[PDB]
Amino acid sequence: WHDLKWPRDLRPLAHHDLLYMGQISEDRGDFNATLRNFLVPRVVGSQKHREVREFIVRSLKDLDWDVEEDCFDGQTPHGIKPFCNVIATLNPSACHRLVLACHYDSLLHKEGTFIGATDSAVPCAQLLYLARSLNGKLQNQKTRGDGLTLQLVFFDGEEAFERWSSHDSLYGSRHLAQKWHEDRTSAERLESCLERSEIANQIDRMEVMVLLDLLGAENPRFYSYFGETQPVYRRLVNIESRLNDAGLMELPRRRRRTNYFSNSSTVGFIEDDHIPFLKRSVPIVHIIPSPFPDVWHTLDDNEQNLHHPTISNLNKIFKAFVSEYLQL
Ligand SMILES: [Zn+2]
Ligand SMILES: [Zn+2]
Ligand SMILES: [Zn+2]
Ligand SMILES: [Zn+2]
Ligand SMILES: [Zn+2]
Repeated sequence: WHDLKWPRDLRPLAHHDLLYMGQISEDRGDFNATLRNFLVPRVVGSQKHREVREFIVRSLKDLDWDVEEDCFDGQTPHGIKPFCNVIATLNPSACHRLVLACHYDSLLHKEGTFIGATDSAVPCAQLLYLARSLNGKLQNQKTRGDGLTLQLVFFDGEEAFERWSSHDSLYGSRHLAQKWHEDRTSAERLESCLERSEIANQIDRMEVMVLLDLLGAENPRFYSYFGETQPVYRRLVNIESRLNDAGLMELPRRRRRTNYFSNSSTVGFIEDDHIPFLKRSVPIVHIIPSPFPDVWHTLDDNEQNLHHPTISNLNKIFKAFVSEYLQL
């Protein structure tokens, strides 16, 4: 009951695949094409928000993923609002899901039009970019019958309408967590669960949720925010280290290394889309910088303040991480 091992043995990415995940050569224009669709105000209930959702759904339906639009109405300080989570699953029958998540709504800012380029246009784009860039390998992985799949969740209504409170925020995530907790299931209904796993409902199928937010500014610092997922987090540290050793990271000068993923833990908690899951025992890795970028919730969280080299470096880490976890 001390030092419980991660339930899935984590096999290090082959040098071959590392070197391959780590050259985002000319991908580059493809990522930016994706991102431009998100660099618009995406306020809840707005037309542009509707359109971003349609772009997400279609991008993933086109890659033959199972896509569910989980729409519902909820009460806010601004009245009743329609919300719509997007849940995409590569192989719906697989018992276990590696879940990558972000929110696609943008903050309603008092002072003017807010783009939320790091929050979370970039993360949204990174999830679609991972799905597209790894499609070939994911489609092959899907037919192994090994009981693991990739699942992407684009939450709606993360942002508070007024002052952040338990009542005013995380509308999409609170809704989804409860729903999946109440929707009962078991191993016998599913494809190839791990041997002595305890599945009683849909939320138990989330093996780990990796939540991305506030990405795209220069030089983020990440820490392990949860002891529970330290074995998963350590894989990001190791991947980043291997990418630097292979000289595959974009840096301003030679003889520099990236050090985004600190090999320490931090004493800090961040009120976010992972919480209602945390209460239901879903292990969480929160990929969010500490401290937040300086542009956080300002009108300067915009396209021009994004840092291309950092974004391409993060993309390499994430592609390598998904490849290693799913053994692509
Ligand atoms: Zn003890
Ligand atoms: Zn629902
Ligand atoms: Zn925000
Ligand atoms: Zn956010
Ligand atoms: Zn957090």
